Amino acid sequence: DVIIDQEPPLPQVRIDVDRAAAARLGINVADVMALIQTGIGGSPVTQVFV
Amino acid sequence: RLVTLCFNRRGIVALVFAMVALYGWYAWKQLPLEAYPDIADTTSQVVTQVNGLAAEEVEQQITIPLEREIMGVPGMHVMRSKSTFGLSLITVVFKDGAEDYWSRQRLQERINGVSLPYGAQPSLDPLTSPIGEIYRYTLVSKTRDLRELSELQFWKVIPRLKQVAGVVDVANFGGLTTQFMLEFDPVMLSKYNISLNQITQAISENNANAGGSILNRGEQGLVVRGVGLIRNLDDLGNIVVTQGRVVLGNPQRHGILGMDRNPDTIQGITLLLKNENPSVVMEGVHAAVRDLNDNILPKDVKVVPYIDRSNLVDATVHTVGKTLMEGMFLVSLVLLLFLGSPRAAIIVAVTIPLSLLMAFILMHHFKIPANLLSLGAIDFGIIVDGAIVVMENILRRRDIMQSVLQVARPIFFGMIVIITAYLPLFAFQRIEYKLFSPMAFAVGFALFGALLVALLLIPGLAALVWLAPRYESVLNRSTRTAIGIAVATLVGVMILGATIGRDFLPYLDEGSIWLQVTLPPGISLEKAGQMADNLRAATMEFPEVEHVVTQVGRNDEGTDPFSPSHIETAVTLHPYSTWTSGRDKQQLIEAMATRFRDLPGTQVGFSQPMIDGVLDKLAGAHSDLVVKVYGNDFAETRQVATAITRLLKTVPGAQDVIIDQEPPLPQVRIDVDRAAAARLGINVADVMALIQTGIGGSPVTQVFVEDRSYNVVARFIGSSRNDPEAIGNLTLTAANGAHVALAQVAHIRLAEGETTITREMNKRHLTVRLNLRGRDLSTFLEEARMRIDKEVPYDRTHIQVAWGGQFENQQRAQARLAVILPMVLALMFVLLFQPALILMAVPLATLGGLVALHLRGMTLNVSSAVGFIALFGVAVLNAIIMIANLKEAVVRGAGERMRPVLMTATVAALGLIPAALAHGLGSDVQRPLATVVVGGLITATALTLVLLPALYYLIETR
Amino acid sequence: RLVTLCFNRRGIVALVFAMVALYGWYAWKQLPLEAYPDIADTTSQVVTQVNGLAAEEVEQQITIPLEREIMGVPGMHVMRSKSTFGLSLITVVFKDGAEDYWSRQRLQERINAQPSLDPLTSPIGEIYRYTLVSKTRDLRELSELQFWKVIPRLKQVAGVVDVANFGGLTTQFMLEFDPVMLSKYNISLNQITQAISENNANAGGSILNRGEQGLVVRGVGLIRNLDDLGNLGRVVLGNPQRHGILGMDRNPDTIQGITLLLKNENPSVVMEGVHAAVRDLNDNILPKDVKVVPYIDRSNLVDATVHTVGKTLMEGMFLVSLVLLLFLGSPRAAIIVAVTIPLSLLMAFILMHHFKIPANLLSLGAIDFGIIVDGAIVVMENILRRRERDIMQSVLQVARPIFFGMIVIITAYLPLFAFQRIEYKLFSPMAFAVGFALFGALLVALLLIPGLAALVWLAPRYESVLNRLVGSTRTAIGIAVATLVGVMILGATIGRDFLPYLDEGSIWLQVTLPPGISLEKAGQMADNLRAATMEFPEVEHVVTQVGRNDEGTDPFSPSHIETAVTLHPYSTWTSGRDKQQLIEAMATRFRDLPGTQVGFSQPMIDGVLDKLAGAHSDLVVKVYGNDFAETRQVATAITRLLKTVPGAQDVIIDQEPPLPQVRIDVDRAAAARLGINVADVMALIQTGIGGSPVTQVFVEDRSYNVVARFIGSSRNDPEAIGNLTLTAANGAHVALAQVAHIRLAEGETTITREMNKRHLTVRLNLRGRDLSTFLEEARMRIDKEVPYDRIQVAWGGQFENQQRAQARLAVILPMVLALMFVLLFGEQPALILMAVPLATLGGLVALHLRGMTLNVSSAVGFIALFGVAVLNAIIMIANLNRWRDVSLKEAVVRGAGERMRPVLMTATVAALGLIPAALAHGLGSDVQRPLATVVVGGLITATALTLVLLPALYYLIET
Amino acid sequence: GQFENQQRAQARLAVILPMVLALMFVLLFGRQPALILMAVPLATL
Ligand SMILES: [Zn+2]
Repeated sequence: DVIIDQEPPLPQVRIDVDRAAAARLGINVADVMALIQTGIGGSPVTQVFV
Repeated sequence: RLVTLCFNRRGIVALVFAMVALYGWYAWKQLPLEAYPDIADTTSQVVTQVNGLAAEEVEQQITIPLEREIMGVPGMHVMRSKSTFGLSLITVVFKDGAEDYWSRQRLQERINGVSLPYGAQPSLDPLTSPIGEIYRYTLVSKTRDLRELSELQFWKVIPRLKQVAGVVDVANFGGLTTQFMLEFDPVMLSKYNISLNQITQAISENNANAGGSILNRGEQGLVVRGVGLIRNLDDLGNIVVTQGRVVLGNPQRHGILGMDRNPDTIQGITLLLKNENPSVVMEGVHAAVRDLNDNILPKDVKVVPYIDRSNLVDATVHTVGKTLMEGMFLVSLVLLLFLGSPRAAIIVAVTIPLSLLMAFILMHHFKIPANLLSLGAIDFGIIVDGAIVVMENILRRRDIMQSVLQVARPIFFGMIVIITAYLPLFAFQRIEYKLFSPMAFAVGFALFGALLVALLLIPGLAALVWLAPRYESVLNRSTRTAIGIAVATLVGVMILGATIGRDFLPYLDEGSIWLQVTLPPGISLEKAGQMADNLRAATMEFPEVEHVVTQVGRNDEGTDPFSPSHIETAVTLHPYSTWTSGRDKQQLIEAMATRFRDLPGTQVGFSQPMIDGVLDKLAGAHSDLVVKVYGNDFAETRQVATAITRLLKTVPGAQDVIIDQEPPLPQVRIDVDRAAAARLGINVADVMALIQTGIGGSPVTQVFVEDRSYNVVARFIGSSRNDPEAIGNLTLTAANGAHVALAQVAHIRLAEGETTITREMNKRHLTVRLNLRGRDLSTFLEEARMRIDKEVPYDRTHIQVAWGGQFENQQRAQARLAVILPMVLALMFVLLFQPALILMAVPLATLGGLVALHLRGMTLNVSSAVGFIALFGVAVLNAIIMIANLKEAVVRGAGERMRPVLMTATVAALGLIPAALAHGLGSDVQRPLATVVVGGLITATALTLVLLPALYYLIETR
Repeated sequence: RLVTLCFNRRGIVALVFAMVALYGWYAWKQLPLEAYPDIADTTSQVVTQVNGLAAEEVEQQITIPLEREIMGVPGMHVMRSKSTFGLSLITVVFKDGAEDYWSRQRLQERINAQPSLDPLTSPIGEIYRYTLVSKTRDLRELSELQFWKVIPRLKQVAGVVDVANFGGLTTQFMLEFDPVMLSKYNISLNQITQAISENNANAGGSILNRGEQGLVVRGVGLIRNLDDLGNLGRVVLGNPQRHGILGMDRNPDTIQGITLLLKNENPSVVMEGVHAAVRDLNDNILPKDVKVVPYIDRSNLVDATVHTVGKTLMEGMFLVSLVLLLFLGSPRAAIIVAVTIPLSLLMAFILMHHFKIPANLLSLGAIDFGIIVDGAIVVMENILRRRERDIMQSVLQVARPIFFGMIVIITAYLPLFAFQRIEYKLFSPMAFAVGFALFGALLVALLLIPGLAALVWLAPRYESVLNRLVGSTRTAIGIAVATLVGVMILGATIGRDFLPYLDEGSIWLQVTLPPGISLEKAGQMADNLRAATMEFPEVEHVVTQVGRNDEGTDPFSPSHIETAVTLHPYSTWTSGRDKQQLIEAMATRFRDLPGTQVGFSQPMIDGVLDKLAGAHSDLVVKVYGNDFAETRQVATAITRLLKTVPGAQDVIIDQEPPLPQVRIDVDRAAAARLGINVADVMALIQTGIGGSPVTQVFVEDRSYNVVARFIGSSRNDPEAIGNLTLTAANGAHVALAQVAHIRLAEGETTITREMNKRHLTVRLNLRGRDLSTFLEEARMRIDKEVPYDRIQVAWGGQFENQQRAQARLAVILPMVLALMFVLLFGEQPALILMAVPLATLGGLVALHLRGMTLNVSSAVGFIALFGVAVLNAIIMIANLNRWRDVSLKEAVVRGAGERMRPVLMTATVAALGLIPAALAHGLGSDVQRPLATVVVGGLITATALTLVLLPALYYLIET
Repeated sequence: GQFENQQRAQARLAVILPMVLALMFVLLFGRQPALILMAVPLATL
């Protein structure tokens, strides 16, 4: 048996942030990262107990 | 016993003895080489590295919480701490018998779970000994700059060296770390309404990538990436908070490292992991360095060491080897001259090397270091003695198993008594154990070996004309005058013994010299740099110095509390057999000391690297002796210590004397007016933020580049915080939202404060360092300790002037020494069970050692004590043999036994003769054993064949 | 064998024995003193402390998952846990052999809420209890003295792991809000606290240069005093709601410390350094008329123990020598055979010095001495009588029965290493000491001794009864067989325990009070309790610890008290009252203080009782089940039942009843229609009502919490709470009772989970009667109830101790008789083996004599008795069988009739060395008296059957 | 992979086999011991 262990490069949808734009638009890249991590990604907010 | 049957096993027993010898050599191969044993005890420091704070704010908020939460760790022996410019440094040293990792465990149990205000993270120092600094180097380059060299240091060199097993960490000094500096002009700060903290909590934000997990398309799942990470400075300059300068930079410098005409360079210190073997690791760091210079580093940038432990290792191997070689050579030569026959001479000679392998194998299989210092002091001429008698019988008998079985019993007896006296060397612990125990081990093992060889192989191996009857005359040559000479010479040993020095270490010369250089208080890094430069100028004038390196200030780790006013100087030398000059060693130190007294503002203390380390970890400060001045008030203790400093400076024994703690430095103290800020709507927090960030310059966030990381820092612009007026001009933002200069709500003044606070078990003191050079410890401490505690103005807040250094060290050492020494007497008295006179044949050698010591102006240190142990061990065998062979009975043995007695007294006091020669690194410890043993043996032998037989005819007949 | 070279080695063996003498004295001078062996097992507890929080938001999510992960720690044996207001504390006890730091490390690993580890100390580590006394100083001043002087000092004593404070007053800075001026001001408690907290910092500006100088910049904003705080309501000094209260002789409110002996360190040794510390405090540090004065001091117990053991060993010594003197007639021989005792002792210390074996005074007191010389006195008897030139011609006659007899007493003394835990820790140094000293007795009697060179009527009386043995086969074997069952049904009626009372210096109390009681009322009840305890002439001091302390290693409420009762020296007891009778006078008295339920124990043993079973009592009954109400019901049953049994003295339910709590739930939809967060409410309760500390002001090396909380009578009752206001989203005040159900609801006070089972504990003491018969009766009466099931019920405490001890006895017994018969093989052996019941008779009639039971101590006693008894049997049968091998019947009076003196002599010295150990008068004799009784009684009725039934046995069997 | 241990094991056998082939040489002591020691290859066949 013979195979390359590492899986080949997979596609990603990459959301880079244009600095100069959000600058000339008055926006923080933190806002975007929260948009992704929470809005797109979906981080847990708190812990419910039963 | 087995002497009977071993004879018929000649071939067989020879064969195994070859095989054993093989395993002998093999055992020597896998044997750890120590040129300088781990003298240090088991210690551990805890480091709290607050960035930008001053002493009063560091002692009360960290050193007090830590000491509160530490003092009861299972293992403590001494506990000290130093609080300084943004550093709580708590040194703990454990009792003798505590394992390192165990101790670090208990400690680390007690240090965590705390709560340190300014985000302070109490970590632990790397697991290493004072003598662990094994490889000091520097990055050289004609073309590249210090920033680039620093980058190489941080991202390639130190990492690579860290890959070497046995290397616990690599300590950096000098160079320039790179910050992303952001210069805020405070004018447009309280103009756009929002102030510092708004920025530093905004620019801290927009630099944290986002992961969006998996997004599905068809049968594929693409992970989502949000790249919101501040990269280059242009990604930085374009950041907004509402609708200033941006440059590469460096934090204010902890230290500056200098060298031969090189003011600003960079060094690494390779920290050996505790217990791991120096040379073994050294191979690794060597390969690593070569790999760096030849492959990793850019060509034109070379790693160049200036202190390497393997140098001392080579010097030691050379010297010790030379000693053993000359020893065995001289022993074989005297064997030739005293036997005549080369065959028998060689027969007895091979008892030496064979036994070594028999000693090695026992040390190897049961975990004993091949300590070179406690090996060069081996005698050889003591080993062969058993075999020698087995010869002296047989050769002077012309079967042979009968004479060998005859002399066997008086040899097993002699074996014990000589292998017994060495047993007390196992008593003393601490730093006098790691240095002399392997010697006694190797001797006992080589005595098991010597015995086995003499009784189970030696038999199987099958101008004096004026010296003979001259002795037969003096034998004939009065009981009152005899005991008169006996007692008188005895009081000779008592008087000459009572009048002698009492050191602890015979210096122990390393390759180089270490300096504790002390500059004026509260000076700038620049000025300190100038001064250090001039000191190196002054040092390089002497031709004996190879390289001179200065460390002003402190390394970036925090394992040293040092201010810019403090320098540590490494001074390397040329080989001693290469100096085109006439200077000695202490003469070189004295010369440098004279030259260094000619420079203004520079006080200089002399020591050596490893020993500076262990002296520090022992006393609490870097000097041979220290005088602690306990007290809760600083001014008082400083006054007392002033008196004690002048007082100790007085005595013609203390070569260096100075207070260890820097004076109260000045400081611009910005107090905050409470009632005013209240009457004006201002928060203390805002002021603190302005100071910490706008003046101090705290790093906002951190930027990544490849595998590298840098700190984005924001701070008020250049020419804005230059002086108290300017600082007072800086503004905040009230509830009115405009401008209020801190000069309206804060009292900004020039006060003074303590530089370092040396808390001692919650009993604050002030160290008074003192190095001695010339006078011993007893003659010195007599006058010193006499004068001091009787000239000091009691009492008030504490003020109990105590001592430290090799003081209690020597005290406990000698204490245990004289605890176990009389115990071995009765042990070697029941053995001799008549025993009274043989036991009384001991102080004969004493005066013999005393005359040679007095001759060479030495002292009664632990080394020479061991010398008297070997001496007392062997000098009794001659009595035993001149008694077993022995009113006219004197000539029944004396005239007969006179020949091997001299032969044993020649070979023993001739193996240590080349070990009585100075020069070369690695002889400093072994010499005082030689001075005792040889000189002792000469007189004690010259007397044992005179007063002892004249004492054997005065028994049970009077 | 080796007597040959020794006879010509007199001077040499003498000198070397002098050497072992010196090294023996030195060995004893380097041996640890243990008066009360670390009985405890390897245990450690984790403390998850949440300040001010109640008892269900502390167990639901804290104790449970922690119990899940921690249950899997290696070496775990028993896992208990308790959850309540303030905290969740989880106790873990490990298996034996589990090293401390190792275990604590595994625990610490697994627990990685803020769960911490308790100090590393044994339940008997509390070695020095004290109180700060003064006449002029106030409790706050004494509190600061405690906190910043005394404890920081005693913490320096090496071997002191920690010091536990109880009482006094921690000092804090606090503003007393009046929400009236919080109404239309729109600033919340959270903005108030974030503001008042964030402006407490001292920034540094690093280095600012000025020419050649470089000056550090110091910004100072650290708050220093309430003056700097004042820049509304009353801002003053104050103290947090009181932990517990500690009381003493008429003093209701003082302050105490508990010095905790670090695990596995020598108590007296550390007590030295503690004494140095305390002394230093009184002499030079503390203000005058402020003295740290102890009320419990382990040193006292060590004193009384070394006095008791010293007196015992001395009396035994002089009695044995009295026997030797009376017997041999020659004081010379008496002395030369007596000097085996000190020789062996010195020769046993060395072996304990190098094996690092401690010097248990409790077990060294139980050395027979007269059982050591039996290896030597038989030789002397065989020389100074039988022989009447060549000494070692006579020492060879009785040599074999001596080497083999003594290796038999050694192989018999051997299997004490079988049992583990407490019954091992108690009786282990004795086994070794006796072993080594026995081998020393062997090495002396046949070595150094050869180098050394009314009975009238007792003589022929013996000859007469021996002539009665001529015949009477069925009568002799009649006596034998009849007395066999005659003792088999005498030890069948004997009571069984696990160990005697073991008297310490004092008496400990687990005093239980009515539920929900305030700290003031609790304090008064304790005041009364203590005033009734002082109504006795024998009580030196009485200390109450009502409520909780500072650390949190106890989950106690004001309804809980632990009391320490110190006594006068028994020597000075004017009132004719036994200690047990003092205890029952105390119990009766306490059954006349209203609401005051009192558990009886001791300060050291109570701890190990608790760590072992669960609660602080000798016995417990655990009623398991996941339902609070029902388990408590069944527990009510078991309580009412057990408290009727004549053996059970105190009986209670360890878990306190549910209590009312004024409970504030939040109305979701209400605050959804008023725009309010539940967090605003919780802030109001935690900061405003609860009074959470906001920041931390520093003064010198001291520090204090700055707290913000509403003033008193603003949180007075549920109405007042509900009536104070909090702003909303519309920028206007809103009353609390508008969005939150403030009511009164009953909740649980304490939840105890053991082995992942909710249980309630019926704790009870065995005092009054027996253990075997008692537990038999009560446990039998338990099976009546147990209304299943929805619930399991178990017994615990010294019940398990009894079980393990008994099982170990049954394991050990046949193990020794194997080797014992094996050694007795060749040099038929069953004849000699059956000498054990002969000794068993006296060993059991003596227990009934003074009024005792059958504890592990007395068991070991029988293990000892068997040795000397079988030694006498061996000597008899050997000298008999060798003398001879009717003409054979003549040997029964010849080879046996002349063994009268050796046997009697041995059986006397071995039975008079333990007579002083059969004395009780003193602390430290409360474990020796069992072995003493068993041996002394079982040897004075064993010899009479060794010299009568035994020769007849030999004559009857060999034909 | 397994070749690290392959080499380790095999080389180890290449180390500690004369460890005994010299030990048995000496042990066997009735010249002739060589003859008795040649029993090894015959078995190896
Ligand atoms: Zn250093």
